[PDB]
Amino acid sequence: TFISRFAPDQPRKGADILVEALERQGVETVFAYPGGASMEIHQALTRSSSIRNVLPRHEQGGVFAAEGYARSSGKPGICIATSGPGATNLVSGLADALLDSVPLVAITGQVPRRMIGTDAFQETPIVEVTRSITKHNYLVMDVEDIPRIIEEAFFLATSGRPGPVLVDVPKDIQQQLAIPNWEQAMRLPGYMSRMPKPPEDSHLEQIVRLISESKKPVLYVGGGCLNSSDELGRFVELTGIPVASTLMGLGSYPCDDELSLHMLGMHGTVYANYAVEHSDLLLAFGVRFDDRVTGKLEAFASRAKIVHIDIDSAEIGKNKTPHVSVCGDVKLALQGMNKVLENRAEELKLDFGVWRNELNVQKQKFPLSFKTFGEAIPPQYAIKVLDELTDGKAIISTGVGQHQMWAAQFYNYKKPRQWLSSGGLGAMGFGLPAAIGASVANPDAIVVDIDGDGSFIMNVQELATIRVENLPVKVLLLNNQHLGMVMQLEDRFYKANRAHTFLGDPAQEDEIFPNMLLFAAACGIPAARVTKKADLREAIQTMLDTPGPYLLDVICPHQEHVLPMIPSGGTFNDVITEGDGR
Amino acid sequence: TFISRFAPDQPRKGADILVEALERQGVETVFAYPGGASMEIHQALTRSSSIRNVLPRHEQGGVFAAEGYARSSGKPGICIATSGPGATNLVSGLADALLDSVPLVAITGQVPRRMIGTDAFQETPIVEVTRSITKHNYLVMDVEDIPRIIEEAFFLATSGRPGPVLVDVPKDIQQQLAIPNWEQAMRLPGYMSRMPKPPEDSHLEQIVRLISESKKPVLYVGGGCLNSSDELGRFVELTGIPVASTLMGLGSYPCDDELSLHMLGMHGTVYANYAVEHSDLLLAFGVRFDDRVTGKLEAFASRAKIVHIDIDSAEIGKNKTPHVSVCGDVKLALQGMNKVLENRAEELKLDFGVWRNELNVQKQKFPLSFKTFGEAIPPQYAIKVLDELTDGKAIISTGVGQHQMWAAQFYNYKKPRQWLSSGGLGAMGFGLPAAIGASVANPDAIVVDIDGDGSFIMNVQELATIRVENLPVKVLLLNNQHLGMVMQLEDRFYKANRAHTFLGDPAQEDEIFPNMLLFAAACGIPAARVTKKADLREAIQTMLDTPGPYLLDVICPHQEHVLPMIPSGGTFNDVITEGDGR
Ligand SMILES: Cc1cc2nc3c(=O)[nH]c(=O)nc-3n(C[C@H](O)[C@H](O)[C@H](O)COP(=O)(O)OP(=O)(O)OC[C@H]3O[C@@H](n4cnc5c(N)ncnc54)[C@H](O)[C@@H]3O)c2cc1C
Ligand SMILES: Cc1cc2nc3c(=O)[nH]c(=O)nc-3n(C[C@H](O)[C@H](O)[C@H](O)COP(=O)(O)OP(=O)(O)OC[C@H]3O[C@@H](n4cnc5c(N)ncnc54)[C@H](O)[C@@H]3O)c2cc1C
Ligand SMILES: CCOC(=O)c1ccccc1S(=O)(=O)NC(=O)Nc1nc(Cl)cc(OC)n1
Ligand SMILES: CCOC(=O)c1ccccc1S(=O)(=O)NC(=O)Nc1nc(Cl)cc(OC)n1
Ligand SMILES: Cc1ncc(Cn2c(C)c(CCOP(=O)(O)OP(=O)(O)O)sc2=O)c(N)n1
Ligand SMILES: Cc1ncc(Cn2c(C)c(CCOP(=O)(O)OP(=O)(O)O)sc2=O)c(N)n1
Ligand SMILES: [Mg+2]
Ligand SMILES: [Mg+2]
Ligand SMILES: [Mg+2]
Repeated sequence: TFISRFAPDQPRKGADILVEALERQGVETVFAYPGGASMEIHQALTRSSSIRNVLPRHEQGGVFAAEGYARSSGKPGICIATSGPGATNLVSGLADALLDSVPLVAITGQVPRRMIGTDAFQETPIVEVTRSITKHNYLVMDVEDIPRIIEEAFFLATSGRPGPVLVDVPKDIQQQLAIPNWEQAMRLPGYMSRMPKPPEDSHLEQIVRLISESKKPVLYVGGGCLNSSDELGRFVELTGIPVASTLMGLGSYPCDDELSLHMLGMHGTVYANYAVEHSDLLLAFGVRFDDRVTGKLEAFASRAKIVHIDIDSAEIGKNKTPHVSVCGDVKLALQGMNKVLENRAEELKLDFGVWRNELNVQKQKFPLSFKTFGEAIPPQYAIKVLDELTDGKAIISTGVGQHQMWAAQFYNYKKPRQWLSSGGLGAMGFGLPAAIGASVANPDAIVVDIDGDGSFIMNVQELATIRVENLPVKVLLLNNQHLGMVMQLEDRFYKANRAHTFLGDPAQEDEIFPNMLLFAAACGIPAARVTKKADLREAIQTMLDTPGPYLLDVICPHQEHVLPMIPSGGTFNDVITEGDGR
Repeated sequence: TFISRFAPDQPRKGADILVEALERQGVETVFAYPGGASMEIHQALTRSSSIRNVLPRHEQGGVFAAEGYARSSGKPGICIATSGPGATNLVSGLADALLDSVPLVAITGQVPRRMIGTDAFQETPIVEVTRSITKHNYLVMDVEDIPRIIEEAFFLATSGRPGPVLVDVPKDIQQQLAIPNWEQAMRLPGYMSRMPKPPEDSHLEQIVRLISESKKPVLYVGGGCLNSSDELGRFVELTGIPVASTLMGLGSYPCDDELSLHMLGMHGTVYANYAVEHSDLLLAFGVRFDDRVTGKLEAFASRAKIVHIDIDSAEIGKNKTPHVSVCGDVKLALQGMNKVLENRAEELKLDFGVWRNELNVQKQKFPLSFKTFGEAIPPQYAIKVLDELTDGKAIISTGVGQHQMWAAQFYNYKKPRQWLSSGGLGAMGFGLPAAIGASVANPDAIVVDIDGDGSFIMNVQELATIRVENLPVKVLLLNNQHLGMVMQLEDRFYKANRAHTFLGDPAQEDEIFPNMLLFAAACGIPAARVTKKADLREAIQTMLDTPGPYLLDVICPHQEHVLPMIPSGGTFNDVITEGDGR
């Protein structure tokens, strides 16, 4: 029973209705940056005793913070901006939240309704702009539609395949007085009628049946299983099938397990790709068959009966036609298939040890390797130190690049929603703000941003947010003085011809530039720079033990390459297993 | 006669065609940030000996740099980004370039054509997103369309009412081989048929006739006159009409002149608004009748015969119906009206000294004032020092806020394209990157960014660009520790209730935060912080005399208010002439 700060018959500003609409949705943290077209909302936010605002230093940081808030908690992330330039600074976060299916609700202020379409001051058609990069969006044309639109926005952003929903609110609506009707029925008939139903035992038993007829099965787990953590583990006990995870599904099934194949795909392990390439049953649970995972579709799992479970009926048969398909929640499919596998325990000769010991051969012949030159810090080793020193129980956000792949390969995430990384859109500068949101959603957790010198500087202004809000965000900066991932593609396919990939100062090429420590200093954040591999363990330990924020500039040799690598559009018979720019 | 780096019969990559297409357009500076979907363009850029790339640290900085490059030179500004997140980071710059009519050409890489529409890696429909915030955009579907599309893009971006044109180039097109045909005819029939013709003497003489019948005329000069600098001055000699300029048209007619009324509008001078409010002839040359200038349209110049000249037929009669109108280049209209005013010199009793001395009364009764408390640096005075110490011949870019208005009121720009500021979209963080572009377009000019502690930090990462590229960008930071413009609206209309407008550290509220000097230090830029008004003159002098970049942190009392102020939707009878949050 909600307790409003206003009488049920007392007229209140539309902005006070909007904030109360968030309170009734369980919202307790928003990332709002004020502006003229949204001051009424910001005023109403201060009147709320249950909603906290984390003021960012850039709206792109605000939306990415709402993402990290959402990815690390399963709750929807809420960011607020003003009209015009404030709204356009959310675009990257919206497109990023859509491609990775992150529950997000963005509220932008808008010019008064009479001004819309007149090219007014700070007036951009943010609805017309974001329609293709949002799950849905709204334009509030009357103050009485606020309670319904907010309820539809949160429902749409969190139900089914989650995504971002934008709600444009004109300024006059925020100022208008009304008595909100909190029991309007959501005008979503066509959406709920197509919401997936619990899976039929007809399909579920044919899958269990296909598991027993199979001899080389592989699990293809992705971002759809982030809530099916326990159900996936219990399903693996009853079958013993190896688990190849995607960059989004990392943590669903523990990486430190002997049945885990870690990540598959372009920069996935040689053995996980092998298991898929020579399998007869592919259990694709909560994946979207990305080109970063399949490459050439005709060659992807070209000997396997593909069983695809997905809550989005559009993704089923989108890029690869499966044998069996189940439109629905993969959580329920596992629950149903687990009951079928217990009551048929002794009836099913379930033992794939012949298949697993074939993989464990490839597992120990082509494992994740890294060279260690002299005392230069290998970035892969630095992350493996962070894994050990944090017991693998630390929330990890990343930017985009080599340091993003090494953060995925060389860290053993034990639970989902511990790994926050931009996968679909792959947006640099995601790490630092996502660490801000995750730290606010999980105040008593170790939150570490494994950023790169390129991605880190893009939203470096959010260091002020970390200090002001007093958040224990640890920044493990893998400084290679380059845009390494673009540099690696230059070494491989363009004869190492550098085309604007060096981020330091060419006048003093042997000086680390910029001095990231002074960035932390400007925002009153303790910092340190480690250079020799011997000092690396003590440095990371200091970063963890030092309370509050901390930036650790970890210098790395820039010629390192992320391995293995399947060239885009290739097959498993092209996986590059060694090589770097030396 | 262009000299290609390739034989006329030699097949070359589509990317090499794209770069050559820029070379043939006179391009010599681009702002490209590399990514996987645009590496082919970046490789072709290095092969070019005539095109320089200024690598930004954020694509939003890259597009804003292309803006400042364009606004300070009249040339088109060219920025390049990769697919997905690189393109979405250009959105604010595109919408900003559209609202201010800035000639700009943005080139974004895109996924291969066979991949478009499959939700591929780093694939966003950047064409579908930017269609409403660009003058036009393209999607290159064949390598042979490159020479034509680039020519149409530059023509559309620079002709008529200038604007931004986006060209999305898929990756396979960049790699495909072809012999470009550099003499394709542009498929723009409907555009050129409606391109305005030189103005008829029928309209021009009726305007000159209406000038002689008028007794209280006012010039309403805006961003449309940035190229009519000399023609406007010669027109003022022949009539003696006062010149009220807009935030965009600042510099067209010198602010230090006795006939100049400086800026009109919301934060425009009390006398310039008075001249418009009690005029019988309003010569609106190159303006779009913004709400930030008119407020209540019925009350705006409600006693004047409105003569509107504009190269965009849509803006004529859009918000205020004029008596006489001329669709065409205001430059030619001035040239024609100047000839009519010379051959009719003695025939026309042109003397408005009765009208001017009525304004010079209001001019000296309600001038631009500022209080000076103790030794605290008044921001208005700091800018007036920069005016004196640079002789008013320095290129000035700004962020958005109070420091933006004071940079407009208290600086006397003597030529147009000396004042770079986001007016239509009013996008914070515009100052620092625009100073980067203007410094590259005008290497031997004094370029000074008058940024605010909020706007400056949003794109603070571009300090690395300034150092690496060795640009003499001076940063005159007006640090008030607040989002002052939003703070002022809180003091006035919300009883000084702070709603997330303080940018410093609340734990140490009397400490300047962040330490902007350390931001400059991280990027190897000399810095200094002035606090007392006595030291202010020597500090600014040091900033100017010190070669290379320089950041001057100018601390100011935060309770200052920009005055005068006409409330949004009000009239001249509501102009607030004094008051601040004390
Ligand atoms: C530089 C870089 C390199 C990359 N390389 C790789 C790589 O080598 N390997 C890799 O795996 N990724 C890689 N990616 C990440 C990538 O582009 C995609 O995010 C990833 O490949 C696909 O993720 P996914 O299909 O497993 O899950 P998602 O992309 O998150 O999609 C979720 C899917 O599950 C479904 N779903 C969601 N919820 C449920 C539910 N409750 N029940 C049932 N179904 C549900 C949705 O409908 C959707 O179809 C890379 C990214 C970058 C930036
Ligand atoms: C915080 C803030 C406060 C502001 N307050 C004010 C204020 O008090 N006063 C103010 O003036 N502005 C203010 N603005 C700026 C503002 O919103 C608009 O940019 C400005 O009001 C309108 O500019 P303009 O009409 O003079 O020219 P523009 O907006 O640049 O439009 C150009 C017009 O001229 C025409 N044109 C272009 N080229 C030619 C040509 N060659 N020949 C003929 N016509 C041509 C175009 O078709 C167009 O109609 C403020 C901005 C901000 C961020
Ligand atoms: C910028 C917000 O846009 C608007 O809301 C707006 C636009 C056009 C006309 C009237 C209004 S209004 O009267 O409804 N409110 C404002 O104009 N607020 C406002 N906010 C800021 Cl930050 C600045 C400003 O003018 C300087 N004005
Ligand atoms: C990211 C660019 O997107 C593409 O160009 C792309 C997309 C899907 C399939 C194939 C390609 S491709 O073969 O034409 N080229 C690439 O995929 N290049 C690429 N660039 C980066 Cl920076 C990373 C990457 O995979 C890690 N791949
Ligand atoms: C905003 C933006 N621009 C461009 C890209 C393209 N891109 C770029 C420029 C990469 C290199 C990132 O450099 P980094 O320093 O942040 O990380 P590493 O050098 O360790 O790989 S990876 C990648 O997909 C991007 N992902 N995001
Ligand atoms: C990216 C963005 N967000 C929000 C706004 C809204 N806004 C904001 C937040 C202003 C205050 C800017 O603070 P500042 O420190 O940069 O400048 P002053 O405090 O000197 O006015 S002015 C204004 O129109 C904006 N213009 N741009
Ligand atoms: Mg930024
Ligand atoms: Mg790097
Ligand atoms: Mg400020």
